[PDB]
Amino acid sequence: MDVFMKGLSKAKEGVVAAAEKTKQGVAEAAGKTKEGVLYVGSKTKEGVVHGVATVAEKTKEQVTNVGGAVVTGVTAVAQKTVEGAGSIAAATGFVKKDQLGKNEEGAPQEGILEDMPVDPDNEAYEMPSEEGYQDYEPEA
Amino acid sequence: MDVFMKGLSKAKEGVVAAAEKTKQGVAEAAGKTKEGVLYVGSKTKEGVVHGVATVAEKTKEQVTNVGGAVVTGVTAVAQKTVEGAGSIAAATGFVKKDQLGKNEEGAPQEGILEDMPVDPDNEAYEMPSEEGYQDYEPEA
Amino acid sequence: MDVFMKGLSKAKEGVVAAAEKTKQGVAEAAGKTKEGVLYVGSKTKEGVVHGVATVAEKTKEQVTNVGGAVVTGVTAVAQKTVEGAGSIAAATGFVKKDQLGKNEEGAPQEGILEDMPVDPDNEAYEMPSEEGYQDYEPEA
Amino acid sequence: MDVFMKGLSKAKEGVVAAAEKTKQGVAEAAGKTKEGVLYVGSKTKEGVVHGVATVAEKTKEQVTNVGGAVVTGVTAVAQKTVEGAGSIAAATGFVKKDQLGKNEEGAPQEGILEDMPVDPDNEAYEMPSEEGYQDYEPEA
Amino acid sequence: MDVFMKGLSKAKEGVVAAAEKTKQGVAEAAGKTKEGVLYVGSKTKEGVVHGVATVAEKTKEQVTNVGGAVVTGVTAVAQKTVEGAGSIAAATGFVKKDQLGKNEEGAPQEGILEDMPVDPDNEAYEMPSEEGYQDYEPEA
Amino acid sequence: MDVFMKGLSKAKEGVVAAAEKTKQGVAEAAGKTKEGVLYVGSKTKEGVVHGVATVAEKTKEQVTNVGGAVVTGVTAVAQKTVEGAGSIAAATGFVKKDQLGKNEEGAPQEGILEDMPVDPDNEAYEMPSEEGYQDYEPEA
Amino acid sequence: MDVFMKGLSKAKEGVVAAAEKTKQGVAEAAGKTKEGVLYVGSKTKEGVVHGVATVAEKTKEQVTNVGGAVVTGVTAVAQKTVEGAGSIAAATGFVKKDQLGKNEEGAPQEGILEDMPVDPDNEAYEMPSEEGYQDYEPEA
Amino acid sequence: MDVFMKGLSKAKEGVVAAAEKTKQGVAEAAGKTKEGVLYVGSKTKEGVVHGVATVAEKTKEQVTNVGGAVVTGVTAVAQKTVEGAGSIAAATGFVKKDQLGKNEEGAPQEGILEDMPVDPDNEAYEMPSEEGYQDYEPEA
Amino acid sequence: MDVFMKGLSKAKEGVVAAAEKTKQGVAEAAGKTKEGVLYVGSKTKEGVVHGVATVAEKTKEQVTNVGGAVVTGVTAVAQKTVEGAGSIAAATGFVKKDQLGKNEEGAPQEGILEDMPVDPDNEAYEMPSEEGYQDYEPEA
Amino acid sequence: MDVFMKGLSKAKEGVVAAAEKTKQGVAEAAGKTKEGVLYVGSKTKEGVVHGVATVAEKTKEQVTNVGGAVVTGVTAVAQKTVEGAGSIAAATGFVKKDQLGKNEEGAPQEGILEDMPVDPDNEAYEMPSEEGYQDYEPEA
Repeated sequence: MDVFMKGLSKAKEGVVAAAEKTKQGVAEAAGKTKEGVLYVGSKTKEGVVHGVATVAEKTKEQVTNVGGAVVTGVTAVAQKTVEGAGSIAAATGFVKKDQLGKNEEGAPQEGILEDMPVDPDNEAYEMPSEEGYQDYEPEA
Repeated sequence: MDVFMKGLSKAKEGVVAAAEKTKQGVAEAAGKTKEGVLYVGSKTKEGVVHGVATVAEKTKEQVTNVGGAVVTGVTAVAQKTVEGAGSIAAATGFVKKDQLGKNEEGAPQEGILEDMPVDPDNEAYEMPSEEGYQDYEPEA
Repeated sequence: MDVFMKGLSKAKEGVVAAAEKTKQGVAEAAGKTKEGVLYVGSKTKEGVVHGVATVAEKTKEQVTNVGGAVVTGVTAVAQKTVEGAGSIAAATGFVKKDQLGKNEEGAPQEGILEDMPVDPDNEAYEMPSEEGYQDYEPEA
Repeated sequence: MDVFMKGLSKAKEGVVAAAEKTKQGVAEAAGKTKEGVLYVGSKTKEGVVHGVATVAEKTKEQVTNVGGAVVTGVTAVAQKTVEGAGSIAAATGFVKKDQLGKNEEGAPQEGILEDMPVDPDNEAYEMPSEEGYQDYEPEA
Repeated sequence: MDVFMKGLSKAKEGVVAAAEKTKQGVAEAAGKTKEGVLYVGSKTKEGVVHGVATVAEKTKEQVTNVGGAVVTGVTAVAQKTVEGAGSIAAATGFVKKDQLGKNEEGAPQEGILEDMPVDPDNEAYEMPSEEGYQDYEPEA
Repeated sequence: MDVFMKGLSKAKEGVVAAAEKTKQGVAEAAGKTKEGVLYVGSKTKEGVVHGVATVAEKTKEQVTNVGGAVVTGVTAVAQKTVEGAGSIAAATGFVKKDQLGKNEEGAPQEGILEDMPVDPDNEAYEMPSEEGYQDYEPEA
Repeated sequence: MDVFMKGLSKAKEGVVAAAEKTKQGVAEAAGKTKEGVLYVGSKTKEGVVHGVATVAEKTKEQVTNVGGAVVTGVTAVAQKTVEGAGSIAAATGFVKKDQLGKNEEGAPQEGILEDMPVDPDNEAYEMPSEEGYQDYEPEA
Repeated sequence: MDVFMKGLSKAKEGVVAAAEKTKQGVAEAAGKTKEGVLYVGSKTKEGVVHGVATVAEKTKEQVTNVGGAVVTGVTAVAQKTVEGAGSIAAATGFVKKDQLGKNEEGAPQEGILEDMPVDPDNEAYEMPSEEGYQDYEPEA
Repeated sequence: MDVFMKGLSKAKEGVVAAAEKTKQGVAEAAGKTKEGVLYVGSKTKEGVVHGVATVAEKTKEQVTNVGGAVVTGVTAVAQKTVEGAGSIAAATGFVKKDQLGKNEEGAPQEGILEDMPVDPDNEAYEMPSEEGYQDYEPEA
Repeated sequence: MDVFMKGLSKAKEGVVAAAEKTKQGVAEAAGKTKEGVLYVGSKTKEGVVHGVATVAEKTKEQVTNVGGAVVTGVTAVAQKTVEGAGSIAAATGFVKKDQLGKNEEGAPQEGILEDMPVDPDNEAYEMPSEEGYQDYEPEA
């Protein structure tokens, strides 16, 4: 009446007969309390920095002129390992300027012109004021 | 043979009641209380920074002119490992300028490259240096 | 060999035998109360920063002129690990103007004795005939 | 003839077990109260920042001119790990200006990652003929 | 002093010839009250920031001119981990000028627009393998 | 820290207390009252920020000109973890003008028929039903 | 006067119960009153912010000009975790200018058609210009 | 209706209502009064903000010009977790200029396959199943 | 003869403080409690930096002019391993300019003809026995 | 040769099996508690730097002029191994400038003045006639 018939062959279901039992493991003391690790009075530090700066009098910074970069005071960094092409780990004042362009120079093709005489003939010289037109009872 | 008198049965008498001959396993310890780990008086720190700056008088910053970048005071950073091409971990004042535009040339070909040679017979060719030493001192 | 008569002192013990009492144990015990971990007097810190700045007098910032970037005072950062191309972990004053670009140099920069040399593309040939008049201006 | 069937066992008035036979009768100290973990006097901190700034006199900010960016005062950040291409963890004053630029359609990187490089003896193929032992040598 | 030492409250305890040889009778002690975890005097903090700024005199902000961005005062942030391409965790003053308008490209030329279906080269639904014939792309 | 007045420690074996005697150790019971967890004197904080700013004199903000963005005063944020491409956790003054990326995804597919450039009136004659009858009277 | 607990037969008893009696012999505790958890002196806070700002004199805001965005005063936020592409957790002054396209998309037009009868509207209550037929249709 | 007759020994307490009973005065020695949890001296806060601002003199807001957005005073927010693409948790002054255009929310739809006809191939098998010709009797 | 010996004729050096302890004795046991590792009084540090700078009087910075870069004060960095082409681990003041080199002409600080101050000790070219070229020509 | 290789099954004397039993620990003590490693009084440091600078009087920095780079004070770095072509591990004051000849013209000596104040329209007609056809298939 079963929907599907089944048959045994190799009988692979648990030949090892594994079970929670130790052969002749019976004893007064078995499986003692394992001890992990003990740490007493130990100091561990990884990646730590501390900087202290004290200034009483004045620095006196009148006129300062620097082309590249300038760093004053105190700088501290804590690192272990670093990797990278063209990479920088610790750098005080970093400035890069480039402008090679095409590595070529050429004179200006333009800069040319031609004669353009307006040939002035008006002696009026603008002069908006004092109009030659004399109207009746001038508002001015 | 007879002198052996069997074994563990020499008495072959005594009493069976209240014999208490068997240990009955009165004392038996199994699966003791496992002990993990113990930590007493331990300090652990990872990635920590502390900076202190004190200024009494004045700095006196009249006129300051810097092209690139300038950093003053105190800077501190805590790191362990860093990776990245062109990457920067710690940099005080970072400025990169690469202006590119306006080109006089406009011909299809930027240049003809006159540097056809790939193995110059000059410069490197010049090898006036001698591998041998000026003075001779061979050991027989 | 009477030598010395008397000298009775058998009271003094010269052997351990078994004159020692044992302490009472826990007797029968199964599945003792497992002990996890114990922590007493322990300090743990990860990623912490503390900065203190005190200024009494004045800084005196009359005229300040900077092209790139400028950072003054105190800056502190706590980090452990960082990754990323072109990435920056700690940078005081970051300014980038324009950019060159990126090229994997797909074209063959170098070649080993090419039997049939060929330009990347285009490869436009030319022949002599007439030179362009656009050049010098020899009026007389 | 036993007058008393009970056997005058009035001495006993309690029964903990019947006939004794291989009866261990444990039921003693089983499943002790497991102890989790104990914490006494422990400090734990992750991702914490504290900054203090005190200014008495005046800064005196008359005229300030900066092209890129400028950050003054105190800046502090607490981080553990960071990842991202072109990403920035801590940056004081970030400014990027691009007058001329172009994107490679955001095409994927070649990532050749060659694992089979070729670099043998590379002996010079060319072999110009030279006078001496070879051919005829009447002059020498 | 009613017995001169070894008296008063001292009489006798335990020590029996044989009477009461049986201890109590039976003990259950099953399923002891399990103990979770105990916490006494412990401090835990995750993601916390505290900033204090005090200013007495005046700053004196007459004329200020900045192209990019400027941040003054105190800024503090508490973070543990961050991830994201082009993402920023902590940045004081962020300004990006991408702008628009590309005159470099100028008028179109190699547009090669998809024309109407003509002589289809995709006979098969799946696209052809890019690999065909090559072995001079690396050449170390 | 600056070391402790306690002195330099290199051993100082921990003090161990005698077990003395065990309090009974057997209550003779089943299903003892399980003990959850005990908390006495514990501080827990997650995501907290506190900022204090005090200004006496005046700032003196006459003329201020900034192209990008400017943030003055005090800013504090408490976070643990953050993720997102192009996302920003903490940024003081964020301004982005235009973007290099483009390539519009094209106009949405809805049809220009959605417009009504002719016969604005519609469904005016249509009114077979209104899915049930209901009263209405908008405020006026 | 508050009784902490009631003692049982504290005073010495003249006689003791006879163990011979079977009634009310012994009683083992079953199902003890389980103890949940105990909390005494504990502080818990999640997502809390507190900002205090005090200003005596005046700020003096005469003329202020900012292109992007500007935030002054005090800003504080409490968060734990955040996720989202292009999302922002804390940002003081956020402004993004896309300006997709440009003004007057249509190319210059000399108004090929002076008239423009589109999107009819009531001219009632409106008379920006004289509109109608030039015909006067004289009575006679 | 208006029942008043009482049943003799007929009435009986149900097990439904009897299921629920007060937990007090229970039987002693068995089923001790379980103890829930005890809380004494505990502070709990989740999502709380408090801001205080005091101004004596005047701000002096003569002429203010801002393109993007500007926020002055004090802003505080309390949050724990936030999620959403393009979402913002805390932002002071948010302005986006993009012709009120939409960025199209939601993930992209699958590519366009066929108009309607399908040609299953991954369904090929030793005994392909025929599709019912019923097709829900489509109008077609 | 003169040989001396003890009354007991003992041929062994005297010893004190047996210490004993660590006696395994005789008893059954299986799976002893394994012992991990023990750490008592140990200091471990990796990647740590500490800098302290104290200034009483003033620096006196009147006029400062630097072309490249200048760094004053104290700089300290902690690193283990670094790798990268063109990469820099620790650099105080980094500035690179690649726009247009000037005509920095300059003559060499050394350039003389090989006069050969010392020559082989040849008797033919060296005649210490005779001073000068004077020729002997005595009248007698 | 000799039919039936089998033979010499019976030993002349004694047994072939080893007297000693393999894999001991059959009982008594087996699997002793392995001991990891013990560390008492040990100091380990990797990558650590410490610099201290104290200045009483003044430095007296009147006029300072440096072409390349200058570093004053104290600089210390801790490293183990470094690799990279053209890479620098520790360098105080690094400045590199290009050195190209040319520069024949374009000197600042020449002044540039904008001509044609009226700025007349130029020839922007960059669309010359070019050969090309929609279809190409000569029938000849």
